[PDB]
Amino acid sequence: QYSPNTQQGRTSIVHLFEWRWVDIALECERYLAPKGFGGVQVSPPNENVAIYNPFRPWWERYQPVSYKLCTRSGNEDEFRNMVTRCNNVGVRIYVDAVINHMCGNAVSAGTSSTCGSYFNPGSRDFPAVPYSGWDFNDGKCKTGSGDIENYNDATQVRDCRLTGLLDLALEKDYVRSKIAEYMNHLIDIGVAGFQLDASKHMWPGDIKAILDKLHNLNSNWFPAGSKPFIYQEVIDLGGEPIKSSDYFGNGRVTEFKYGAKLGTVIRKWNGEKMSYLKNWGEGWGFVPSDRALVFVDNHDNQRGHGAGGASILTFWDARLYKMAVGFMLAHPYGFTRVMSSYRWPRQFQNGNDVNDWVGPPNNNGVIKEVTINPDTTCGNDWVCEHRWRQIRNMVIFRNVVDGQPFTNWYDNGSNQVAFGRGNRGFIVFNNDDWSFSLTLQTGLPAGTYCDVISGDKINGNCTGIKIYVSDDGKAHFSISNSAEDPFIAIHAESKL
Ligand SMILES: *[C@@H]1O[C@H](CO)[C@@H](O)[C@H](O)[C@H]1NC(C)=O
Ligand SMILES: [Ca+2]
Repeated sequence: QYSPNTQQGRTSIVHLFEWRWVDIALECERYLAPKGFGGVQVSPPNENVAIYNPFRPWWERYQPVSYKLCTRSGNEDEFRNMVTRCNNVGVRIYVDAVINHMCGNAVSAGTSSTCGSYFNPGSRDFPAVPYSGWDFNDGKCKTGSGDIENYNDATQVRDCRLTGLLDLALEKDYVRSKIAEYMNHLIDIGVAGFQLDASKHMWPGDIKAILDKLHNLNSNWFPAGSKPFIYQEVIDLGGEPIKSSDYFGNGRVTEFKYGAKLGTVIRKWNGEKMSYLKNWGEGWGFVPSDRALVFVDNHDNQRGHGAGGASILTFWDARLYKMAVGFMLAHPYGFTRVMSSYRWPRQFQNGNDVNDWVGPPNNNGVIKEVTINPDTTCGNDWVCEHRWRQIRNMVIFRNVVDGQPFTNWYDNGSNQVAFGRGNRGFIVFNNDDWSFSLTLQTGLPAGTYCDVISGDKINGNCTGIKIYVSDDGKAHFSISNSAEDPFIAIHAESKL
């Protein structure tokens, strides 16, 4: 459960938030594979509730109605097609598994679902699964409202409804089998792993029982005995009775402290500085690197919908975001997940965005296709951060330095730091309000290297900044606090 099952050489996965299966299949062949991406995290592929008030919000996909591969992203055929095409090109697929609950208890009964399946939240009836009142822990929850009221009580956090969402009785073998049946269907189709959504709201023991019912990966693409990659979405910022270490026996865990702290440091909040990132990782109280799934932002907290708060950096903070993602991709800690979003009409009223529910670009509810512009960027409101030169090139940077140790650290006691990865890579950052100009030891072989942030290595030449490393590995770096991108990165594969 701890290995991503990515092809040797690929070290990152990208979350193609709300993308259609057909668009992802194309992206796998035309960009992800050639650019060295390891895999893709997809939005929940199972039938969810269709909400028209607000109009088709992004969170409607977190309210399951059944386990039918029928959503706004596509049907089972298109989904199968996407997994096959991506797998055939070396790009894995990871599914966001929503197994802690079903839809809201206050949702209207009827056929307002993405595939027409009938459901009755009030009577706890989900015939398409099927599930009934006996499969929920309404009689197990001990709070007066039936919802989670206090997170200081690990019990109610697991047996009660998360903001009204009907809570599945995961201790029952029947429920465990129905969920495994859904996950095994996906595994036999070709998916390499899963993201267990709302894992904090499930008992580590119940998760284990389910995982024990899962098949090995499809022997047509993976070696015999391959187990699905598992990363549990646990929001643990400390101070709670529930700890993400309690889930180590099931697989990896999402480290939400990673993005939150990285945001405050890059933003220079609370007097924090980049020079403090010297012992970044476990030294900061994070989970062990071999159990961590890291990211700068996620679909939740990028819209103030998740842990991290106002410190979280997103595509809206383009300049600082690129630097944050760059540091993450260059640093050896954990397995990295890159975010890919869409734009929405942010509208802050009282310091709050009242349009944080807006779903993906669409035409009367039908998700718009991902169009590629002549400059490789995207249109139709898709941000496509994974296509940004600075991010795409750093994804490759991580692949090239995979396995290399962290060394040659340098910092000016403020916000000007630099470090390398063995003898395969070097990166420099300038987040101070003044220019940076100094000769640093890169530990790199002599030669001329192309800066992969400002440019590219094309046809035995660089389109951006060029760095000259001497015989003793020293090189001069010059970064003005006015540069579009305040950081420079070079590696073995960007050498001329
Ligand atoms: C690099 O570009 C210049 C023209 O700008 C040209 O003289 C040179 O041959 C190019 N080098 C290679 C290896 O193509
Ligand atoms: Ca629960």
